Amino acid sequence: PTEVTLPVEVHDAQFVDFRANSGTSDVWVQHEGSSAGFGDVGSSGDNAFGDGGSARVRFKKDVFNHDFSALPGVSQVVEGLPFNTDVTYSLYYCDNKKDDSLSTLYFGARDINGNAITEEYAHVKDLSNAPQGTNKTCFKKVSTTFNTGNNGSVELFALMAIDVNGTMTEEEIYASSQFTSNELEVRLDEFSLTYKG
Repeated sequence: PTEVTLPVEVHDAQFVDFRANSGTSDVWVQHEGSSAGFGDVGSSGDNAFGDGGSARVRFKKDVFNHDFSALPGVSQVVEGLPFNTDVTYSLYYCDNKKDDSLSTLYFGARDINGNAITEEYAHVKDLSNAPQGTNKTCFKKVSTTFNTGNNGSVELFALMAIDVNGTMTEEEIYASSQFTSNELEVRLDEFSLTYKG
């Protein structure tokens, strides 16, 4: 035999339609509630490899009822994964807020009952040498590998956690340039699922 790398299709994986439709999507589920304080999800023209846009996740700098423990971002129920297979879930993650970034990417897969199959965290401080986009090089590849077991269909998520390992206060976050200037934002593009066959 010879090993090959095979895809499982993620729909609108480059946010082409998401961008064209200004955040509206029947495949991407936004985790958001901007004016209620649970973060904002929308499209950005920035992208990793020149296609579509990206999902921009932020807490708006002109909104002052944020719950910075909220986990805004996107999810998608993806079908057609092979059973009993180590699948690599990747996306490209653009955080421009440097090693001090208050954002951590929280990404993974859940099963049909909402149970975590895999959970992974990624912070830009650890991504300086990761594979990158050819267009916006801030997009860095992040990956998590998990066995599908009996889960041919999974919910992929990619959410943003603020100050996930610290105890900054709400006031300290509001006073930070990462909020007042950058809206604590990150951008997501270029989702993939691969496995070896």
